[PDB]
Amino acid sequence: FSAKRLPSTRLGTFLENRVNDFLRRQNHPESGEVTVRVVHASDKTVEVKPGMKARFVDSGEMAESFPYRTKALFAFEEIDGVDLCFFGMHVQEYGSDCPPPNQRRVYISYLDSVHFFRPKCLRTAVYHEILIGYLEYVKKLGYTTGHIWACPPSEGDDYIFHCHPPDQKIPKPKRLQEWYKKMLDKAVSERIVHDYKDIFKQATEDRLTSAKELPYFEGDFWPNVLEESIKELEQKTSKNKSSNDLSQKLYATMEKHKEVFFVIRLIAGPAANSLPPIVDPDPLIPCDLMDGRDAFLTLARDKHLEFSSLRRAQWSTGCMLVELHTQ
Ligand SMILES: C[C@H](CN[C@@H](C(=O)Nc1ccc(-c2cnn(C)c2)cn1)c1ccccc1)c1ccc(C#N)cc1
Ligand SMILES: [Cl-]
Repeated sequence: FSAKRLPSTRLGTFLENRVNDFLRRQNHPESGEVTVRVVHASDKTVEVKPGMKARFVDSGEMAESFPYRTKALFAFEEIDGVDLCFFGMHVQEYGSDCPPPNQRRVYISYLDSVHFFRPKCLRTAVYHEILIGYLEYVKKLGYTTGHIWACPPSEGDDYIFHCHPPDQKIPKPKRLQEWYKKMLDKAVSERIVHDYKDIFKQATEDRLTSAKELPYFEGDFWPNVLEESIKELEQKTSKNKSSNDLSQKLYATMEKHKEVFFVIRLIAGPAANSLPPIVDPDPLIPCDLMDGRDAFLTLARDKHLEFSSLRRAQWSTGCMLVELHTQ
């Protein structure tokens, strides 16, 4: 059992080709072949939570729920003949049939890494090649907008890979924001990304007048903010004298936090307005192991897998791949 022998997808074939084209051109002798596999793809729904449901769904103004496809994908490098899993990502894709405001949008739920890619000097670059390649791929299918919440894990916590190396440091926010800006400046110079904005500038330019026009994703910041804001508003009373107030709060919260939310325009102008439907050429992949991040954090803990050194992470990659061909 090895990474290569995991079934192929167009998405995974495209990403590993862009990465290995990049490495071959670097011609660094420390580097090894990279494999990229989608290991989970399934159809999910995000439910408008009770606050927004009472205000927008009940009045016919907004959809009760938004269908998306979730996918997990992993990248692997040959080190000393052996496969090492060094990068992981979970994405939410909302297609052409999805109602507004979610239509034709991709959202990255979680990404993660184990810092052992060889060599060090190309690590950042290869991570960028994977994310830019992902944005290239969904742009070609007809997705118009990408969405990133720039949010590092808390101290000691693990988004995808169980027990990271003690010396793999969590980036602080400003560094992580600068890292996404570098990846996006490159995607702009390659004419994949048209441009990008902080959520607050995006909303101001789209002239967002209402909370129902804001894209609504599973586990994202903004739906929780809207539930807390609607609850604050409904506590208020006023004696005699002698909605828009939700928009005013959403704007204030978008200004306080603008630096952490990226809106990435993949397709701009009239080109975006007469697109054909989105057909994902890749099939569903059921795989309870990679259905969200939790099951893989649980198996790792239970089988004492760790990604805390090259040897343990090489060991855990092998055990990961066994369990993936099994179920
Ligand atoms: C693509 C790659 C993912 N690296 C994850 C990362 O860096 N995890 C990490 C690193 C360390 C620990 C940890 C937990 N306990 N201990 C002792 C260490 C846990 N997780 C991560 C970082 C941030 C957001 C999401 C994911 C990357 C690497 C560098 C930057 C920058 N600047 C951005 C992305
Ligand atoms: Cl993330």
